Amino acid sequence: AATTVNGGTVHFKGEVVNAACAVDAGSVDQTVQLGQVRTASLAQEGATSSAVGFNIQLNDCDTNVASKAAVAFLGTAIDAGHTNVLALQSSAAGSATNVGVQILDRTGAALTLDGATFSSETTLNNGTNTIPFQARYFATGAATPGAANADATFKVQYQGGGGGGAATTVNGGTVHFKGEVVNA
Repeated sequence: AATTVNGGTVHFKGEVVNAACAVDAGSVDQTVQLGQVRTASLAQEGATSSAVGFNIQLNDCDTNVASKAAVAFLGTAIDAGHTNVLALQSSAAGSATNVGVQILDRTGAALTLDGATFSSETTLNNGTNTIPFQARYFATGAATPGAANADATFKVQYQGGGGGGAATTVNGGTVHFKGEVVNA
């Protein structure tokens, strides 16, 4: 049993209420727990954690509106030279330093934190779909232990409604990257 929706066709139309799929509660506001990471793996620019695959569960997809979906991500950039990488959160004086989060499409290519840098077009289907992603902590130098939390949002660029492109970039949900770094 679908077991979804409050009771009515979406009786709230403030904004761009066009999302082909309604995004599961278990995916809109997801806490991606990357766990503790060793500072060993975070010691030069380009060093990375073990990484983790997270996905976006899109319920009651319609293919008339959009036979496809992309996502984009947005957060505080760790630095100017790293507009691809999140700045953690909380204690900017007690979390880890020289490390941030990244988000990669399913191919493994690092997405940019502009909220409009779309990613790997998952051809959808009627019913239920999931776009997988990867995430991992990226060091920009000699990283340190402490805490490693961040909170992006993600967006959903639907597309594939006719003509040849036809795209709609709605919001998508919160991505609470949680985890920490330990001094090995």
